[PDB]
Amino acid sequence: AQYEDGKQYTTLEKPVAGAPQVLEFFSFFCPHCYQFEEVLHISDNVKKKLPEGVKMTKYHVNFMGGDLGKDLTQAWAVAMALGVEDKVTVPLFEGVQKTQTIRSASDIRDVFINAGIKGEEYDAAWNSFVVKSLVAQQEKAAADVQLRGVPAMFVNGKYQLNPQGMDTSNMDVFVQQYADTVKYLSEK
Repeated sequence: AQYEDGKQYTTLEKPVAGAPQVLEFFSFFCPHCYQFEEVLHISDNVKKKLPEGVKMTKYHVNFMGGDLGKDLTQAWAVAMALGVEDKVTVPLFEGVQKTQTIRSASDIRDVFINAGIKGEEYDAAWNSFVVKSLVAQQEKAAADVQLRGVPAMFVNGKYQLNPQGMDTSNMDVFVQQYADTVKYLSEK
């Protein structure tokens, strides 16, 4: 076949009912995630090839960067609640991995302020129980698939992307292969 289990994807031994349709996990400490966001724009090209009426979900994970990594998961919860994902993703990545000017929760906060989110608005969100449950949601979803690595994509809680089984000669070709694979899995 052209798409084989164990090649462009793997199948979960233990399928996860009720799972989001297209589910992406990342960490701002994760170097391939940086590449995925900044250089390849994986999330974006996938979306463009999905049937519409499809929900696309992206969660942060705790298991990289210790205490700051957990701060980052709460911040990504705030970002989703306020709907400001598209305004903070790039400066959070570059603050963590490029300029390394993110060292504390207050530094994370500064990114949101600079991006035009208001102080009271951020701090209230940060402390809200709506954000607490979105943090819960992120963790539960990672727990469900025993996630130990990122970047990671899951389709219909049953298939997991395997980018190691695609070619990396050309970056654009990689993306289309990745995105086409998700769509195949989506229709499966």
